[PDB]
Amino acid sequence: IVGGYTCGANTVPYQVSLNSGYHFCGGSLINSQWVVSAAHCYKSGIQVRLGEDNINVVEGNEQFISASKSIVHPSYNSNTLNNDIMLIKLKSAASLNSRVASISLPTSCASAGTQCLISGWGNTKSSGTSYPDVLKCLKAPILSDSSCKSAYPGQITSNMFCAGYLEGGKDSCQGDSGGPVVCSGKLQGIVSWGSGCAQKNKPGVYTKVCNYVSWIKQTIASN
Ligand SMILES: [Ca+2]
Repeated sequence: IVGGYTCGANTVPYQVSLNSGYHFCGGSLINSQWVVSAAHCYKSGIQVRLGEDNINVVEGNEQFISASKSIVHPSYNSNTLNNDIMLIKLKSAASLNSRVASISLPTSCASAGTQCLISGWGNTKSSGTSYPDVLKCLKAPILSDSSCKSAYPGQITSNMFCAGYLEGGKDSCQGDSGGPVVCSGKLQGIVSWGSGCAQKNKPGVYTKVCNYVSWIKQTIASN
């Protein structure tokens, strides 16, 4: 997260870290046994880490749970990042408490202008590299369709939305991929892609979660 703030310990209790020897992506806990992330974050041998603030220090509220299976959306296109969504099932159920909690799926898509909360452990610089140890947060609005499509001509599908600031300086970045975009207390987006980070006229592009609720509910009810 570029140009954001320190969230504060366990004030984002649905945020997970995906670890394969090292943190590589975020995710969102949607119930005791399931995590939503980005399909582009797929790899085998994922450990999910819940209740994290400093990802480099055990502070005592963490739960480290292996993934039993991963289900990439059947229409995910890694060239276009269309349908950049994946479900990860935990080998055992998380203990839900004040520091580890699930986020609701949306019943409705969110409106342009809505301020959303985006979080993660990704890069904090738009030029150069500096990764944080503690969870960073950003408030950003959902941009209109027309300004999204103008920023990324011929690249935005109906399964994508833009959020952030056209002036630049504030954005998600790599290492944030897979993490949550929460608007009015519902998971509305997944950190997916963008051209650089926090660049002028190049806002973040997010997977539009409200398009996938049936698929999520179907898949979880059968796996
Ligand atoms: Ca920790």
